[PDB]
Amino acid sequence: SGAIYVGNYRVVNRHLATHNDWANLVWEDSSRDLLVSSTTAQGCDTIARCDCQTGVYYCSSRRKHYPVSFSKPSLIFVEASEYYPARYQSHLMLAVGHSEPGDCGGILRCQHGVVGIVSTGGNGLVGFADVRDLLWLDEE
Ligand SMILES: COc1cc(Br)c(CC(=O)N2CCC[C@H](C(N)=O)C2)cc1OC
Ligand SMILES: [Zn+2]
Repeated sequence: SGAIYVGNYRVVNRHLATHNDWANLVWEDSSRDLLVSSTTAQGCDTIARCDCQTGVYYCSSRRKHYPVSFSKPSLIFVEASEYYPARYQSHLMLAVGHSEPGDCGGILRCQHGVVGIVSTGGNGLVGFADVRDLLWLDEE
């Protein structure tokens, strides 16, 4: 679990969105595994606006933040799951890293701010949903 809190927005994995998230929906995209809802209180996270390919992510199944090198946002095949069928997840970045169902939500960040959230994983893999192209998170 986990979310990004920027301005009056809450960014979560679409597959983990609550009823309150759907009832206060701003935007959602199943191909990216992202959903944004509105919040009453202002958040403290800042979004990175950069092309970093190195950063650090939080892994709840290890209670640890790990430094990682990650690929550029791309269209990557994701294995069937209890959440989406075999499909191309878009705007996804991969890294070698520990991951477990439970971990989606964790923030990946660089020196500039939040880069994205844990969305997929593998045997020694973890995938990240990029948010750096969502410029509207910084306003309104
Ligand atoms: C350790 O191997 C895995 C780690 C993880 Br985390 C996972 C879970 C995983 O990737 N997804 C499940 C939740 C929806 C997500 C999506 N964005 O489509 C895809 C599987 C794994 O293998 C089988
Ligand atoms: Zn950066």
